[PDB]
Amino acid sequence: SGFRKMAFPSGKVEGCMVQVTCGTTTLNGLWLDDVVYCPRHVICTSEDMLNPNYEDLLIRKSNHNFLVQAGNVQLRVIGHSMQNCVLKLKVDTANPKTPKYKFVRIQPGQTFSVLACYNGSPSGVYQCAMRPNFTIKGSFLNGSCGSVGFNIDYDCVSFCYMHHMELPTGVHAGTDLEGNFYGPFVDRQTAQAAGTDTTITVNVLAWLYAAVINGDRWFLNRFTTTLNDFNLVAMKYNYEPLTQDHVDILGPLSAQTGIAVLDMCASLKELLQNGMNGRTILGSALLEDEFTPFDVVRQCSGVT
Amino acid sequence: SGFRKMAFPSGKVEGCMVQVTCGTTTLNGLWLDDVVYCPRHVICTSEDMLNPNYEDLLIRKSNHNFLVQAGNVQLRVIGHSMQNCVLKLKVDTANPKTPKYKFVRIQPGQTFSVLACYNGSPSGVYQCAMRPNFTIKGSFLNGSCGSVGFNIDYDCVSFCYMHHMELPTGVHAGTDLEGNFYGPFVDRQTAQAAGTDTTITVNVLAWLYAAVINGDRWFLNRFTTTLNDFNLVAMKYNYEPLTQDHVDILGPLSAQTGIAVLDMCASLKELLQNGMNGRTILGSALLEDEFTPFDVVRQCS
Ligand SMILES: O=C1CS[C@@H](c2ccccc2F)N1
Ligand SMILES: O=C1CS[C@@H](c2ccccc2F)N1
Ligand SMILES: [Cl-]
Ligand code: NA
Ligand code: NA
Repeated sequence: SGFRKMAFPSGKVEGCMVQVTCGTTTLNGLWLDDVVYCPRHVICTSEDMLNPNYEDLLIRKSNHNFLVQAGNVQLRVIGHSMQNCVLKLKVDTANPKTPKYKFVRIQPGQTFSVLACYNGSPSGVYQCAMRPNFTIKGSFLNGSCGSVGFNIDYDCVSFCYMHHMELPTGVHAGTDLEGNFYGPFVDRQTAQAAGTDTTITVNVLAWLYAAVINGDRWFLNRFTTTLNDFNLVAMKYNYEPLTQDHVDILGPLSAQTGIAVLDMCASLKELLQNGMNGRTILGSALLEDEFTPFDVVRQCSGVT
Repeated sequence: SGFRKMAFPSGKVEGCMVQVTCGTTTLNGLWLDDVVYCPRHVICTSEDMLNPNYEDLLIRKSNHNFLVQAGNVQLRVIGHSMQNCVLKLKVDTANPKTPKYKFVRIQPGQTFSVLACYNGSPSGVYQCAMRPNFTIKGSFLNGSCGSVGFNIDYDCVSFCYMHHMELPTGVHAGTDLEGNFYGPFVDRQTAQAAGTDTTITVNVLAWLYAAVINGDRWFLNRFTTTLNDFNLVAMKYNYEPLTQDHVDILGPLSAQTGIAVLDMCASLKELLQNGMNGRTILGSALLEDEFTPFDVVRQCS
């Protein structure tokens, strides 16, 4: 029993974390086989933040301008290239700790673990979701750029996020490991800002199913809803639309608990209307939207 | 910026988890140098759950009765002994991944990371506090016994918890690595319940400081109070008394924000008396008490 925001064990990622220095700037890189991946803005100086020309900054660098430190050992950079907004530094040594891994670009609503690091040394691990506005609500201080987000379903680490910057409202923006940003952000110091955020409806539903599985039914009601009427109400609370795809994804949790998806949608409608009247659900006084259907099934028992 | 419930990186502990089987029971063990540590209740059968005699059950076991699997490799058990409620299984091979470590016993209100495991395989990590009632609000399924809790202070892992059981309210109870239970619990199937819990006051205050550091300031006010007056409020709302030690510990945060601890205590007093009035703090509608002052400082600095 119990339900917690659970990260994946971080060891497989820890052994890949390195420190990358260019000029005065130090941040983190991800050392996989013989390549170190890091944000390309490591090559920017003070006068470059506003309108950097990365091709022009990079062509002026040689391999020995990049200092890569793995623990106490220097790695020798023998090549470099730029892919979208990540730098890829070829090094002379393949990482002996390289896990089974792949790169996956995720959709809004997906969760992942973040391994926060500073100077190439891991600091802490926590769980995040990709918000519908393509930002994440992370915990990052200066020097954390190049920290990565990942899942580890089975033995394969799927890297999905690399941290690049903090937006004015205190949320965070970054790229997949191919250097494409999530959302419309750019690695430039311009005025840019997150779209209004919305609640990840399919995740709230999944967490309500988790509360039923752990034995809590007080928020159910005798009603149902059509899909369209649910969405008409949900968007008046800045909830993301719920699609048939999402209704299908919730099928297994529905079968386990005996509560049809649209019946759970009727309970969410009532919660949004009534609030919680001093009660809690899985220990929270707010509706939680950073557990996916997949996360609930992994964390919860198979018996309600 | 940002504030998240954050666990220690678990890699140094992942390399110590093994599977331990004894008869029809398999749970997790902790493999450090040439000893595997696991709950002693791994040696009970069904007849033995109600009133085990552990020392007598131990005498009947031979070394070969313990199947220890480090991943895909068997470890050979060459000795076995008991210390309090933990079984110590001497193995033939020292763990090549043994980190620098200590066994430490934590105080209620202190936090630690839990590496939840199943069949010796790490499966998730999350952050927990030792509650004043000596339970922890974990997330454990069947097969998680032997999962451990830990802090890392430099390179050194401080192992503080081993998971033994779930209570009927769905919270959890375990021992330190020397086998002493946290709380008045026994490793036997008997009538056991969590006692009434209290809120960890020093931690709520730390978390209020985290919120101010992160720009959430609406709950600050012009008022200050005294330890005596505040503690009268604390006990009314089932909060732990705040001691002068706690005020000292919060010293750093109070200087960084220019908000004296008793200054904060007036804010917390008002929150307890009047509620939040529809607002949140660091994204929470209730007052969080599983962040220590150290926790806030380490993450906010
Ligand atoms: O808003 C932002 C975009 S990325 C980051 C950045 C951009 C250019 C140069 C340096 C640097 F740190 N901050
Ligand atoms: O309530 C409890 C105490 S520990 C646990 C237990 C008791 C006896 C034998 C095995 C075993 F796992 N469940
Ligand atoms: Cl996805
Ligand atoms: Na193992
Ligand atoms: Na005040």
